[PDB]
Amino acid sequence: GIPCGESCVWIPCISSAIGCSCKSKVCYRN
Repeated sequence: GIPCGESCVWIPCISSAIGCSCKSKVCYRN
């Protein structure tokens, strides 16, 4: 429920194993 820092407009933050969810083209966590 808190922004991670990077966006996922083009590249999703999945193949990085950061543990963030792509939402509103931006990565969020907890």
